[PDB]
Amino acid sequence: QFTDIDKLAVSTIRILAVDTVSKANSGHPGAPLGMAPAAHVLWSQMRMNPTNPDWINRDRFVLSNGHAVALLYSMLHLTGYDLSIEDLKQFRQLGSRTPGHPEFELPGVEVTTGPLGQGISNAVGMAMAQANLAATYNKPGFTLSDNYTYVFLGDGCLQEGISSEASSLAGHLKLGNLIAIYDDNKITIDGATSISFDEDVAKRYEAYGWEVLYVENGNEDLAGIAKAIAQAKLSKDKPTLIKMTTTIGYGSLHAGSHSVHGAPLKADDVKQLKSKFGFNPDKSFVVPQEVYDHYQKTILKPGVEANNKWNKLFSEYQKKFPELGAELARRLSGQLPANWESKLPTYTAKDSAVATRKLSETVLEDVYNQLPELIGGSADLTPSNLTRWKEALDFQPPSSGSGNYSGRYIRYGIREHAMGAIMNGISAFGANYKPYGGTFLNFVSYAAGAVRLSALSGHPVIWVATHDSIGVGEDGPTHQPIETLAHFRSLPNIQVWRPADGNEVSAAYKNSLESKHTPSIIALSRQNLPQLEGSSIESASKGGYVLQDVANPDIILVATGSEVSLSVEAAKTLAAKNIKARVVSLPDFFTFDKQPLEYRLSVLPDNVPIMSVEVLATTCWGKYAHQSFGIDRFGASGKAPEVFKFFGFTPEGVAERAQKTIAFYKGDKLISPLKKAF
Amino acid sequence: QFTDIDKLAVSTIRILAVDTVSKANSGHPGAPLGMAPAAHVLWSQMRMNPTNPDWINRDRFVLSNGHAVALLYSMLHLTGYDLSIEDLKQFRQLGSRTPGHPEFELPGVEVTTGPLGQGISNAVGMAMAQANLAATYNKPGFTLSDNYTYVFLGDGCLQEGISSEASSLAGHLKLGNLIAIYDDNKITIDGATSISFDEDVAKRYEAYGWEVLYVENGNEDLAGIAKAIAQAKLSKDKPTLIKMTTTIGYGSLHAGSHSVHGAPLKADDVKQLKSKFGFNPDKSFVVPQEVYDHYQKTILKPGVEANNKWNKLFSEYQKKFPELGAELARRLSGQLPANWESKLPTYTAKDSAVATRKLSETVLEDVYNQLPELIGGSADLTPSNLTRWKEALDFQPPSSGSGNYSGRYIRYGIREHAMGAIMNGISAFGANYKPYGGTFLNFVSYAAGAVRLSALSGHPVIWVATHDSIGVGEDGPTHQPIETLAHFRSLPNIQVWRPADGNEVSAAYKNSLESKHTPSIIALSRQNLPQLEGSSIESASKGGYVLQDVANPDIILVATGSEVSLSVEAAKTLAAKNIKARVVSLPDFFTFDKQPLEYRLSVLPDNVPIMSVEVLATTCWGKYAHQSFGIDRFGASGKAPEVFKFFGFTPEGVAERAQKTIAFYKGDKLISPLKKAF
Ligand SMILES: Cc1ccc(C[n+]2csc(CCOP(=O)(O)OP(=O)([O-])O)c2C)c(N)n1
Ligand SMILES: Cc1ccc(C[n+]2csc(CCOP(=O)(O)OP(=O)([O-])O)c2C)c(N)n1
Ligand SMILES: [Ca+2]
Ligand SMILES: [Ca+2]
Repeated sequence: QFTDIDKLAVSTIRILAVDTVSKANSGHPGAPLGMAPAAHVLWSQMRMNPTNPDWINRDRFVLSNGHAVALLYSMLHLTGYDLSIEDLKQFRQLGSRTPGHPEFELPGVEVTTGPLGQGISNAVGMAMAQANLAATYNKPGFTLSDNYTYVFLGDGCLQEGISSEASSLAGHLKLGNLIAIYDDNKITIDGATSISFDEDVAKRYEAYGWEVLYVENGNEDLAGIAKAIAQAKLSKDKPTLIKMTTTIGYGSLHAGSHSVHGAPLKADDVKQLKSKFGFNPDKSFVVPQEVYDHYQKTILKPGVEANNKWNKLFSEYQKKFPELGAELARRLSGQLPANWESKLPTYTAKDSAVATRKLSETVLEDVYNQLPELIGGSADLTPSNLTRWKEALDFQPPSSGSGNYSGRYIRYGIREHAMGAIMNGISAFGANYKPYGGTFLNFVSYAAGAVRLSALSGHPVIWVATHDSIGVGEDGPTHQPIETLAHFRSLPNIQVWRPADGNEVSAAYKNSLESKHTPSIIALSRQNLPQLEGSSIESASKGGYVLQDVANPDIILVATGSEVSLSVEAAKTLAAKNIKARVVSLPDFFTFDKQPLEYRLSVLPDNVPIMSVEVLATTCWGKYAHQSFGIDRFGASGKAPEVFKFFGFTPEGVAERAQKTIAFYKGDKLISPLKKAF
Repeated sequence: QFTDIDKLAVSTIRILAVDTVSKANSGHPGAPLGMAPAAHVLWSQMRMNPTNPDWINRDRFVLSNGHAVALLYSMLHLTGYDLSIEDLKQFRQLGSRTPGHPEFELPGVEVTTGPLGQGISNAVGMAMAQANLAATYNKPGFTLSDNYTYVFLGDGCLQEGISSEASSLAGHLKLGNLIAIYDDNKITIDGATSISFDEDVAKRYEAYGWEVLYVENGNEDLAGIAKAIAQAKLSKDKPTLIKMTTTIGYGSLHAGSHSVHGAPLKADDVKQLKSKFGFNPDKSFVVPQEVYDHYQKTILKPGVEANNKWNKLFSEYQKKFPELGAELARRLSGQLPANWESKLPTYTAKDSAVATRKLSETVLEDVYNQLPELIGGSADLTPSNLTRWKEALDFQPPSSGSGNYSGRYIRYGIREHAMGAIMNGISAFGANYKPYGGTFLNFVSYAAGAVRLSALSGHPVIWVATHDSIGVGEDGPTHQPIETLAHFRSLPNIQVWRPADGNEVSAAYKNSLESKHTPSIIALSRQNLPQLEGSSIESASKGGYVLQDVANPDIILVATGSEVSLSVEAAKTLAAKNIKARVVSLPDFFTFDKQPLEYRLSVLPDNVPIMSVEVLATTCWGKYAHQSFGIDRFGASGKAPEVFKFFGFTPEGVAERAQKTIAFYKGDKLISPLKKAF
């Protein structure tokens, strides 16, 4: 039952955001001015502790339409999160805590958004993650998980394919606790939606299996908005979209125009806004005491009280079910089981050749029993990626009869970009969820919006990217990565492992799974690769190490993945013509660059020509070698030995090229490429 | 009305496509078998000439589920295209005309497909270019343009978000002549569709404004399928989707399973299939002469007659409408207007500072009327990207009141991947279509599935990517490109132009528009750059040039875009304390790499340290530079000059690093990075 204070709360949210943008002299005022009533009605009714933004059973809210940040920054300040008027008075400025689009790093901001389509897709991970937790640990008497995931979205997020991929899957899985509120404002940047987007959203979403409710006066009807949220909460086995119509820039002297989407309202427009809302035209960043006190009784103090009850029931649970309690307690502290690493496989050069892909499968076989928080899947490639262990149970709705929500194998369908973002949402949930998803390395490029954000936020998701080159063969150039790794190695904060054998696969799994702030790509072979004499988890964990040494070498050859063996063989050949060649295995650029310089310079020393061997683009290699043998053109369709042969990657093709490199440089002094001037 | 020969032709396609997979012992047999009837029936009513596969008014066929290619090669053979049983007998083998997934470059293959969701979105572009040709050239009595676009597709294509962006825009544009038949086989790789895809496709499609017809028996109802395509051709204002149900692998002992998705059938199963259809189990690649006779009659001879009447008519047309007939003949021979290049703007250093973004807009305004084949557009950032000339009309249904199909400016919505595949479809249509699309440089990444195929197939599409660096400012890290250029510079066959001033934006445009086979990305500044002294179109068209030279440079500074003015200022600092810098402006890696080595070595010689200056990733720069100053971490939200200073990119901060580069190398002899050893 909304009184005049609820109407005072809504004008302070709108004008605070107006103020924020106008001081910054930059930012988007329009959606904050129209979404403010929905923010007030929703937040007031979400169960959350502002003093503990990390309580696992907190309701989660994602602002998918990240450009509306000043609405999230006002709410965060007013409902009592650590963020202040001074923070806000520095919206969009160098160094401040208030950047131009929300970032995971701030408290009460759940994932970073700004790229459209990302927030709504992350929220689907969050709801899958709650569905899984609740299923795993809730016991009759102890309902430790039952929260909701509220999403805010625009027309933009409904146009991007990722949210149609995500929504299709959310609908399949029956994710009842996911509630999206669509700001139907009939405007985006170029103008009116009818110029390019006139589909029937509601019918589109009901087709997916979502329930759709409507609110027609979202600009003033707090009860309407209120009853929709409440009806949505009864939708136990359908996600809900609430389509709430609003006017962009409500109150503004140019509301409904598209000029109010991303520029500060002008001075005189803001003053009439203050007068009309009963605020003073010449005062800014003003919060009535009545608003703090309101949210203090409405949210902060029940939230703390709710958080506090949770703690006591969790402790009776650790008494009642000591080992499940022990498990959840660990995940919540964010440590992995002690000494889990002992279940990782090791091999010698005595055991068989095996594609790095079937070795990948053996890690998953050996570790899932040890790490309950490891939840995996595939974007329809399960038998190609070898990404599901034998005793698994699929994550499905219980009605399906194929699996249930305790299951740990997500079937993603042909939805890469969606799986990238759903993986980020499962990881941003907490309780130590280790998400992975497989596909073919060539199609991880589809997911690139989502993967740049696993890197910007630091979400340790794992991509199991199999079929990593022309050794795919006959599927041809549409399915053969050329530029893929080079790309992702130019992206700050992401591990790109390309293992050469069994020990190096175990080191890629170990470092990826132990990571707390870097995502990983494990690039894996379709084809059989031999076990190497002298690979080791320990050594490959440094990301780059001398695999085969000689005294006073003529050349250093550096290879990644399937080219390490080819380089060892070319190394025998160079030896018989009396050339000493050192073979270096660089499984991950990132991890090796995290090494201390004096390590790096023992692996890639001065005064020795250094040549790289890798069947993908040579563009990222100048930082480790002097001359590079790689492929800077698309591949080809044929038997895989023949495509390798057709491009030169043969032991005598590498040896020839090492010889031409020794010859080119005899007499010159050579500096290591690692060394920089400044 | 179909007869016995129509059923013999359908068995001949079934078994010929099976013998092609089994021969390769690699491939996908299932969708060939189940889809053979719709192929027979659809192709028999297409108007096409096997003899002339480039006839502008041919009905166009796209197979979007590209893995089903054994079938597209069976029909191209059978209907008289240049492909023999021999070519069929080296399917998937190194260097044959039969790749494991179709490539644009083959006669009768329209676009490269195989990546899911790419076919359908390209077919939307091809229907947009048809509608634009028809409204621009069709006259009373002269219907030079009226073809249909047909697309085969499957479950995989429907789950990729790019076909949902594409279908939405298509429904908005009311593209009546685009007819999609979907293989509703209830199987994908992982198993049944219900394990993760059980949305109501039909209701979803009606939501976009598409008409949906249903063929309950695709397996044998020739009459029904024909009815459906006939009905489909009546609706001029709805694109049509035919949900046709089939059994994957019809006629196989394991028909209806995911086993027959991508494995050659078992020999014993191939034998029974052949007996089952009246063929000899012991013979291969058998084609009844009645089948050959049948298609020569129903498809090739009609086809050749249609092409001949079309020609007669186009000759009358150029008598009746000279200009228009000369223009369409020019566009049809692929030539640009003569001397179009002279309408491009030149500037001197006495001209004013302008962002290269505004300067792009003035090229577009100065050449759109010279080039009627130029069709522009943005993905909802028209006022940011500055992509629209003034007098433009938008490409809309006539029914809209906002344009008609003679419009040349498209409002793509917030659909970037789909803009990508659609500009590839427009280019692939012919008539010298020159599509260009605007977005933010950081979000071209959203469209990587399509940008890769632009380069593999060689469709010379232009992306106008404004807002290239931390000069974007206050929106910060989510919107500032870090790795984007080093990604597309590692892609074979794409210009990535990053012009520093007007004369370089003109050169970028000239080189991109003359291109017949290589796409282009032009990265542009949000912020004001000045007009350099030393640029010119001629120099800038070589891709790397010496902007200012000195006799005997102590250092060469290689820079691109907003950093070339910075480097010319750093060079003024250095001069003052008598270091001689040569400043090299490198606007495109591709075009420069294409120069004669003699030219490149006169730009980047031996025996001088070369330091590169660019505010994005340094990884790619090892090929031209000894030391590189750039950003290998994400950005910051702040006013742009402040963010540049934070990162060190000031005149004196560049000068300073040049000084440490000189001092690091003094007394080493240096070899230009361009010199390769093999
Ligand atoms: C992936 C992507 C592309 C381009 C943009 C730029 N952009 C920001 S909002 C928007 C569309 C505005 O529509 P909206 O969600 O309906 O916003 P509103 O507040 O209603 O005006 C665009 C294109 C981006 N942030 N993310
Ligand atoms: C972007 C993308 C990712 C992954 C694949 C690999 N792939 C090809 S078909 C298929 C999905 C099952 O496809 P379908 O269209 O239902 O075909 P059918 O022949 O009906 O089984 C998979 C995952 C692809 N070609 N492109
Ligand atoms: Ca909007
Ligand atoms: Ca299928």
